Amino acid sequence: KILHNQNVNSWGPITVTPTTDGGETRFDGQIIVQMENDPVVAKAAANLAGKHAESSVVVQLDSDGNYRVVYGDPSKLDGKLRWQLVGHGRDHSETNNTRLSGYSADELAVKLAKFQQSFNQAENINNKPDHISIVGCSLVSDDKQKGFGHQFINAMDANGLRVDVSVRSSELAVDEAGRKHTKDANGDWVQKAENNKVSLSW
Ligand SMILES: *[C@@H](C(=O)N(CC(C)C)NC(=O)[C@H](CC(C)C)NC(=O)[C@H](CC(C)C)NC(=O)OCc1ccccc1)[C@H](O)C(=O)OCC
Ligand SMILES: O=P(O)(O)O[C@H]1[C@H](OP(=O)(O)O)[C@@H](OP(=O)(O)O)[C@H](OP(=O)(O)O)[C@@H](OP(=O)(O)O)[C@H]1OP(=O)(O)O
Ligand code: NA
Repeated sequence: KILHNQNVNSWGPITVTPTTDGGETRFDGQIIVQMENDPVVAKAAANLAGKHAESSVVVQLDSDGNYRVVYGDPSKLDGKLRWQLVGHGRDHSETNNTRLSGYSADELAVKLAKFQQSFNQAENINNKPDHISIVGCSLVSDDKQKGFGHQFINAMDANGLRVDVSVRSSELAVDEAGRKHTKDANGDWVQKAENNKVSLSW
């Protein structure tokens, strides 16, 4: 897995195939934030957007805090917003992975804050995300008590963004319908494994 998070102008574009089985979503709008230029991450970002295409915006964000919209209409973003951050979790520790798309929890927070400022300045949309869903492999401890997710929710706060964060402690996988799958003890992929996920709130 070659890490590529620099220069968003050089990233591959994406193609979304909307689905009909999407269903309801407690979010009026969402932004799928593609954190690295990796073929898998790109498709998972596209698939997630496809689950609620009409209200999903896909953005590509690099290490300079620069971005570009690669799908959807950011003018329509309004009401309760979600951000699904898509990338590879890497660098294992006693509290599981320590970096998403090559960024530590604190660095990710900074890029996201830089992003928020730019986005609001460009699209004139000062709506902060209501929830953040981290779509990368095991970025919180098994016990859900420590890890990347916990450093992140705190760094985000320190950076002007108070938000709830959902994160998984295990392996993660997005299917063609935009649905998440986690890996359990036996090593088989499953869905709705609540033991493999935690939701951090204020
Ligand atoms: C795991 C990681 O960070 N990560 C990124 C996702 C965006 C969450 N995982 C994947 O890359 C995963 C394979 C890894 C080896 C775990 N692949 C997918 O999620 C992939 C995305 C497609 C849209 C391209 N889907 C996939 O193969 O589907 C599996 C599936 C299909 C159908 C039903 C159920 C499951 C990180 O790299 C890590 O820590 O693991 C390395 C060993
Ligand atoms: O309505 P569902 O089919 O069960 O979809 C849910 C729902 O996502 P949608 O907004 O697309 O419905 C959850 O969103 P929340 O309202 O709970 O925030 C999401 O949880 P995250 O936001 O934490 O991702 C969860 O994903 P997960 O599998 O991680 O629980 C996902 O279920 P699917 O994975 O089946 O889409
Ligand atoms: Na739903």
